[PDB]
Amino acid sequence: PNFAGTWKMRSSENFDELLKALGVNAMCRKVAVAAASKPHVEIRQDGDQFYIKTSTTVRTTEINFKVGEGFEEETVDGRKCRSLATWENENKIHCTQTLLEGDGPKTYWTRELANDELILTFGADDVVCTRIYVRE
Amino acid sequence: NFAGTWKMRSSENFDELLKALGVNAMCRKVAVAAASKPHVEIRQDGDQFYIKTSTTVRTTEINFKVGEGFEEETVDGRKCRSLATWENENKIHCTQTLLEGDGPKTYWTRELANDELILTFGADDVVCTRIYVRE
Ligand SMILES: CC1(C)CCC(C)(C)c2nc(C#Cc3ccc(C(=O)O)cc3)cnc21
Repeated sequence: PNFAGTWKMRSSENFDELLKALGVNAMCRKVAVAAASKPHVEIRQDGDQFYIKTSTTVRTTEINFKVGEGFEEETVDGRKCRSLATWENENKIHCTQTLLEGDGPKTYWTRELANDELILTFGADDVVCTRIYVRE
Repeated sequence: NFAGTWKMRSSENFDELLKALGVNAMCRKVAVAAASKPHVEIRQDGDQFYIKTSTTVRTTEINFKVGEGFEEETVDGRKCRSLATWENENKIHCTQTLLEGDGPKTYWTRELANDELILTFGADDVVCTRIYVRE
């Protein structure tokens, strides 16, 4: 059971389309595609408490949060937001994001276990990027 | 003479410079990595310069004569008019003037020192330094 373990991305869908929906410029988008191709995720779960390490070739980001408690993070394009995760059900976290400064697209992420795969989705207005992870 | 083939030996404050230029975190991470291993070809004939800079998925070919305006982009890709002048016999200073919008004052310099090529970028108070050696 559980979200915890080491994950390798098996597939990604609609990354470029999501970034365009976020108002990321063409040059950054074009380049950013290659670099994000093969991320490794380490997740620690203790009930509603999470530590998530996301490693690329270029960078590691580490965040902690609790399901049920407001916290702070960045959007996929690195803009500051307040976040709130709840369990949609036993195997799925939905996390709403609200920008701290100004206006921009409505963003969210979700994480889901299905068939012992981790399905990460990012939303930006009507667009949805889907990243599918398997245990390594 | 600046002419020849150059590889980067070291880079300092690139991330800090991009932050000064209002580049957000994801694009910063990307830009630094992509710029991590540039290959530079310079041809120099007196005041006339060609600078070819090759990164992962970008080549810029920059032509200018010392004393005449030319078009280029800022390090973060905003439209500018540029002007190169000799600060001294081994240093080009290049003033940049933004065409579209308002933003930080930007410049670059290139300098020969102990047969190394030293590229400097400014964005208001921040300074990025990249050091090239002949490859
Ligand atoms: C607009 C944004 C964020 C996104 C697009 C890319 C192309 C990733 C980008 N690249 C740079 C750079 C550079 C650079 C500096 C110096 C040298 C050198 O001559 O050593 C080469 C490349 C900046 N910003 C971006």
